[PDB]
Amino acid sequence: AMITDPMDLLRLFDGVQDSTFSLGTVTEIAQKNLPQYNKQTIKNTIKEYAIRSSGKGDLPRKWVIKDAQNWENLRANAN
Repeated sequence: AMITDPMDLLRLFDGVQDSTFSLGTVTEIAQKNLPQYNKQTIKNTIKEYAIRSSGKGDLPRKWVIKDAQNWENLRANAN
């Protein structure tokens, strides 16, 4: 079960991208902006579309939305 509404995904991506936090924390922050969804749905959605860079730098360890093409498509529809 995942977030499915484009506008909601756009809100999720914006707060996930470049975040330096744990999954539990990024999830809880997101649930405040998206109060209708449960944590497991938000986690599922983050683990589907995002990835946590290991730095390995020196590093900030951060969240990246993987498919920049997709993010672009559904950023186009809303506008």
